[PDB]
Amino acid sequence: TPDVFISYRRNSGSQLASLLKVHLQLHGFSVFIDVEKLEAGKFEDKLIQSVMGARNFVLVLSPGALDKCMQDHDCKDWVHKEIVTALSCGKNIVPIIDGFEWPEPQVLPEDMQAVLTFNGIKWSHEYQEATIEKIIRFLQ
Ligand SMILES: Nc1ncnc2c1ncn2[C@@H]1O[C@H](COP(=O)(O)OP(=O)(O)OC[C@H]2O[C@@H]([n+]3ccc4cc[nH]c(=O)c4c3)[C@H](O)[C@@H]2O)[C@@H](O)[C@H]1O
Repeated sequence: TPDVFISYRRNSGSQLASLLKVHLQLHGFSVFIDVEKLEAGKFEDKLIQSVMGARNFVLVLSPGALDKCMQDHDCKDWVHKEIVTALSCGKNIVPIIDGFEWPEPQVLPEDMQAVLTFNGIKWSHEYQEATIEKIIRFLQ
């Protein structure tokens, strides 16, 4: 099963999420990203199970990436669902910051405010190899 689950917004973080996947695979990690490894069935259950299976949870924080989580108290938003699963399961969460502004915790549903307390990594377009090496140091 995968070592790393990559959670991202399709409309803003797709390219970086894919780039992270390639690099982490090149360094010997098994990576889950939906477009490569989610297969048939009811996707809600399968995605949650895939988060539970991976030791590491890499969260691509592109600009505005938590906006649709705001006021999503029924937890229908998919990035919200994935984050809550990673937090609940005690995963090694590794936020990747690419143009993201840290929100105040109180604008987020209580079940995911803790994601802001994890040490994040800034994506550097000018120093990508060094960014990748730091991500690998954060992985368990
Ligand atoms: N029956 C359907 N079969 C196929 N596609 C469908 C279906 N119904 C809607 N869609 C279209 O699937 C796209 C994404 O949906 P969306 O809600 O926009 O996604 P987010 O970018 O908010 O959040 C992305 C993060 O959540 C996970 N994710 C979220 C949702 C899905 C749904 C299906 N399969 C996935 O693989 C998947 C992955 C992923 O692991 C990321 O980390 C849009 O084109 C939807 O029309």
